[PDB]
Amino acid sequence: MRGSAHVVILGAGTGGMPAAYEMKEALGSGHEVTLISANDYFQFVPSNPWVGVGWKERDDIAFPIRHYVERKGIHFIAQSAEQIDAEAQNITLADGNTVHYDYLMIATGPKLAFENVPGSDPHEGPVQSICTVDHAERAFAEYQALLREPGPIVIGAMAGASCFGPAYEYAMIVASDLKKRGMRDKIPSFTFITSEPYIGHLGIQGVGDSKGILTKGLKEEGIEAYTNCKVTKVEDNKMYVTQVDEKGETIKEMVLPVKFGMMIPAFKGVPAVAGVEGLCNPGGFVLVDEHQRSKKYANIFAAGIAIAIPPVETTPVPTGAPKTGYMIESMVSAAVHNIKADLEGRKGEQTMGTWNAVCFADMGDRGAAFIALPQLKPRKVDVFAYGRWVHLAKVAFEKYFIRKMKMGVSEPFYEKVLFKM
Amino acid sequence: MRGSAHVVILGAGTGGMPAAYEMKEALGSGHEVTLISANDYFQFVPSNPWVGVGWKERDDIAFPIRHYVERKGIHFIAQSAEQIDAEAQNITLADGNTVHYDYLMIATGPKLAFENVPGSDPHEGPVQSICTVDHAERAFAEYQALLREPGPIVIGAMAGASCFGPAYEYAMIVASDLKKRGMRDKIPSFTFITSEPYIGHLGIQGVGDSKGILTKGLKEEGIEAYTNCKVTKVEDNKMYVTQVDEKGETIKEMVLPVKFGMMIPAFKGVPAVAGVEGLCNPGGFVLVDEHQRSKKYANIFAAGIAIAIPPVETTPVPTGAPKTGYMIESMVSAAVHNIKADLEGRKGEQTMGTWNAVCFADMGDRGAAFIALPQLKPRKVDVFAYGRWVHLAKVAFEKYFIRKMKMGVSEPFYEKVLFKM
Ligand SMILES: Cc1cc2nc3c(=O)[nH]c(=O)nc-3n(C[C@H](O)[C@H](O)[C@H](O)COP(=O)(O)OP(=O)(O)OC[C@H]3O[C@@H](n4cnc5c(N)ncnc54)[C@H](O)[C@@H]3O)c2cc1C
Ligand SMILES: Cc1cc2nc3c(=O)[nH]c(=O)nc-3n(C[C@H](O)[C@H](O)[C@H](O)COP(=O)(O)OP(=O)(O)OC[C@H]3O[C@@H](n4cnc5c(N)ncnc54)[C@H](O)[C@@H]3O)c2cc1C
Ligand SMILES: CCCCCCCCCCC1=C(C)C(=O)C(OC)=C(OC)C1=O
Ligand SMILES: CCCCCCCCCCC1=C(C)C(=O)C(OC)=C(OC)C1=O
Ligand SMILES: [Au+]
Ligand SMILES: [Au+]
Ligand SMILES: [Au+]
Ligand SMILES: [Au+]
Ligand SMILES: [Au+]
Ligand SMILES: [Au+]
Ligand SMILES: [S]
Ligand SMILES: [S]
Ligand SMILES: [S]
Ligand SMILES: [S]
Ligand SMILES: [S]
Ligand SMILES: [S]
Repeated sequence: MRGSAHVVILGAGTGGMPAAYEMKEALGSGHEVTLISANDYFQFVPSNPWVGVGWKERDDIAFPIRHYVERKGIHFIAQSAEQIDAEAQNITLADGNTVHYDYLMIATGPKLAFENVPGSDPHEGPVQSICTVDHAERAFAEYQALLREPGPIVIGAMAGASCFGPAYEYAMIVASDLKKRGMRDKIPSFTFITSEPYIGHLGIQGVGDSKGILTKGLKEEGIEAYTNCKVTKVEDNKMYVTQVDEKGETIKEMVLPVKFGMMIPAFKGVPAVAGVEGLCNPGGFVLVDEHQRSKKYANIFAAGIAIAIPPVETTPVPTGAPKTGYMIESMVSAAVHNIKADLEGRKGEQTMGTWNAVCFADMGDRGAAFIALPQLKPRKVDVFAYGRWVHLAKVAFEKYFIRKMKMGVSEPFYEKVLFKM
Repeated sequence: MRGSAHVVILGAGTGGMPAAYEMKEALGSGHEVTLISANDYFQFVPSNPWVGVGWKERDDIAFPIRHYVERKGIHFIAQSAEQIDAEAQNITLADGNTVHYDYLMIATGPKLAFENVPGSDPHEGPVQSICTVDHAERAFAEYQALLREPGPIVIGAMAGASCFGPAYEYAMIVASDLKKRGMRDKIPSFTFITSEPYIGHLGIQGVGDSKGILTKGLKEEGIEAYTNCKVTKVEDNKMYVTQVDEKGETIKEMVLPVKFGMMIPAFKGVPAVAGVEGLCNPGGFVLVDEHQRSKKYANIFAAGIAIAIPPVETTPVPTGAPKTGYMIESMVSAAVHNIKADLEGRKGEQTMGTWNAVCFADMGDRGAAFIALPQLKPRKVDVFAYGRWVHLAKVAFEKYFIRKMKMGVSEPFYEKVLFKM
């Protein structure tokens, strides 16, 4: 509505939740802010690997959204968008209802593209996922089934994956949990399959000594590792893998039996968003400018995994660079600021800032973390760290993030990085 | 003078120079700001090791102070304080002149305590220093003399030292320069002597994997390393060393011939400051509070190496924790803010912030850096990094810092750490 613009935020995840609060905080009581998401609960996704091995419960890492955002004056609709007509600016929900918007802020994260690898969907074979708590709970249940009936383990990342950290994390804690159950010696073979050109490439051409450290780690745990691999199909509990060389030629094909498995899938854009004509690249990722504004529709903004970021390298086997938390927050802040500026007749000039990747993996008593920026080398910061303190930090950050998602944020997010003052 | 208070800044070094500008910027044209220092030039001290091996010239890393601060309205006096009467608030200069102050900001850095080890003064034996460009130039001249007449090399850090980084740096680049001259094989023995309880303790109980990395480094270069060592005397070109165990007992004594040497000395407070009654601890370091204000004299503030920081551990052989650049700047900012507040009838509440150490060592094509905070473990940040990018950063930072010392700072120093926005 004119003068009382209605802003809709699609997706209540790492970018979406904060976007809701920030938007409402910025616009005030004169504008309608509606948050629409497929689930009625928020989940802290960096914790999913731990759920997948049973180190955490769903209840530890998730909570119902409604109360917390409604107490802030945000309208919550727990329904997935099935369709977005950008011309009429209407969104059709799963239940057939439709919602109009004056501005749209898309934060739908990834579609897990299991279909790239026939048989790889967690519901159709032994290869599970820890990308969502629903999947991680299923991974754990299968993990227990491996405990009762031991057989070969296969963990890694598919062709086109962009989130490698968690595969390493999951492989280490599995190994770790297998020992603490005195069950490790009952595993016939524990294999790490990755699409990375080398161990610890991480989709970012490596950070610090991640190659050396992740390699050593997989050896400590007795995990055999293969790089430059694409899984072509999962079938009869066997993983068909092709391994290439620097020039894409095939150097071998393997068939790996799998009693228990977990492969990071490739990410695509969700269907409702990918389905909007001229909105997205062929991956279904929203093409936006420096200001987070759709290049096709001026009243559509995007943040998080949903946006497209051009590649800067090409690997023998296709891989993506990850989109991580601090950068997503920069995107969210910028989108909110610029939408606000639009509502006030200005060109918002705020941008995402410098590309960066930050990731924290907890392996139990200690953890690994990295910070890399910008995307291309030589970087301004290229750090890989390991220690008990990385563990303590992950723990503290999750405690913090979840609290903030309940109390609300205003909130130039990341006064966390102010533990100096 | 009443209403036109006169602020004097003693020492034009890493804290002192910025303090001068910041002070003047903060107080404005209504107050006299005078900067007093022993040298008429500013020097970027982190570059001294490179001068010491001849990779840099004095002219690359130093410049005359007067013009640059006078163009800002700051009075410059190139004379050392010989005496400070805190009662009368007068400072006596080397030439016998005296200067009155309403507020005193002490930034005199360290007295290099060669006297702790008889014979160790660079003017009385083969053991040189790279702490100042004057000394580093002398180190280099002796280095050349070693080239013409090869013999044993000894590099390290004395008992009571608090700046270890640069010893490692200097040892590596010496080794490095020896190879590039095809002269390394002409060295009979290259020994690293340190007061640290172990390699890469760095006076901070280690950071990340500094133990493993510095150890490996000294092996690559063929340098034999001894920890828990105190030098007792230098005499007849021989270094008399005592090595202790965890419990301070002696486990051996060595006599090492030295053709070329460089040991980081212990730091004490300069005489003029240490000489002020009740001002300092027995080391001659100014006892200040959280706000950088002397605990004895309310109109005396201090920043930089000049202040006392209580130890948090005790090593078999006495060692200190380093006081590094970013923390010194926090000290300076706080002192300036709180002096300003005093001039305006408020209690300044600003503090140094969290204790931290940050250090960058360039070894030529690549460098090592670390960040640790706070002082005690487990830390919130405990990182040790190595790579070409650390080199690129040191280079960029020096270029930047020196520029800022000429243009002036206002200047909530460290918008450098804003290469995100
Ligand atoms: C296992 C795991 C570990 C990770 N570890 C880290 C880490 O250590 N540090 C880091 O910085 N990053 C981490 N990431 C990367 C990144 O931070 C997360 O993936 C993050 O959650 C992405 O946030 P988002 O807002 O883009 O997407 P999401 O958090 O996935 O949120 C998208 C939301 O949109 C909803 N949605 C989707 N489709 C629709 C639809 N059609 N209609 C309505 N709602 C819809 C979903 O339900 C979801 O709530 C991790 C990623 C994963 C998977
Ligand atoms: C070789 C070397 C490498 C270092 N590397 C790093 C690094 O990588 N990163 C980092 O953060 N820190 C580094 N440091 C540590 C620290 O940052 C420096 O020592 C820094 O210069 C200390 O600043 P300051 O202001 O306390 O003392 P200084 O820079 O030493 O300045 C003190 C000033 O006071 C003057 N003065 C002394 N006595 C008198 C007197 N009686 N009257 C008048 N003037 C006087 C001196 O001439 C000098 O100008 C390094 C230290 C050294 C020695
Ligand atoms: C140079 C930039 C440093 C910023 C990061 C330091 C502290 C926060 C860690 C990053 C992080 C963010 C932002 C984050 O949003 C997130 O949740 C999705 C994490 O998972 C635990 C993160 O690790
Ligand atoms: C967590 C805090 C990080 C701050 C440091 C990042 C960039 C600057 C490096 C620190 C530094 C400072 C402050 C500094 O003042 C200085 O000169 C004495 C250095 O020597 C090169 C430094 O390396
Ligand atoms: Au995933
Ligand atoms: Au990721
Ligand atoms: Au990702
Ligand atoms: Au020194
Ligand atoms: Au130092
Ligand atoms: Au120091
Ligand atoms: S990652
Ligand atoms: S991603
Ligand atoms: S990640
Ligand atoms: S240091
Ligand atoms: S120091
Ligand atoms: S240092």
